[PDB]
Amino acid sequence: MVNPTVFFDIAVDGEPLGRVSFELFADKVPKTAENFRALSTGEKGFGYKGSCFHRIIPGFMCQGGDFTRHNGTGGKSIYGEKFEDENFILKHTGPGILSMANAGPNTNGSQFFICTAKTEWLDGKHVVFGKVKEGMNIVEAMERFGSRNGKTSKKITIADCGQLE
Repeated sequence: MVNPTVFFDIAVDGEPLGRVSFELFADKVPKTAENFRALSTGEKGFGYKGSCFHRIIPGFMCQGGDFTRHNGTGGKSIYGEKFEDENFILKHTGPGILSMANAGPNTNGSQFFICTAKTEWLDGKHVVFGKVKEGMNIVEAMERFGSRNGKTSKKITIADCGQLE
């Protein structure tokens, strides 16, 4: 079979780091993947090519993007507040793993966190539905510009994103 893939042009203060995609196992997590996909693809109806990153922990994991009604013109998980617990067929077995961190329990939303290291401490604490497709070098660069707490000096944002296949 074949799963959908989407890229995410990671920028740093205006300077694009390069290319960073993730292989979303829509086959195992279509309900969760369809979300990040429908958005990145734009089929969602509007999406949001930009987002913002201000929580990168070099040693545990990073952050994705959130938007609803904190700054304005927010959105959602292309299905209301969020969905329900789907499954964990893909347990964090190493770095470059994608998941959801919108809240945890029945809250896949779209607040993933680039797993920069097998997060076993979580143990089925979320829902995994992706994995660094290509350009891992980019994920390694960000870890260098991250603080051991969350915040960071540089501003990481998404310039462009869409389906690859």
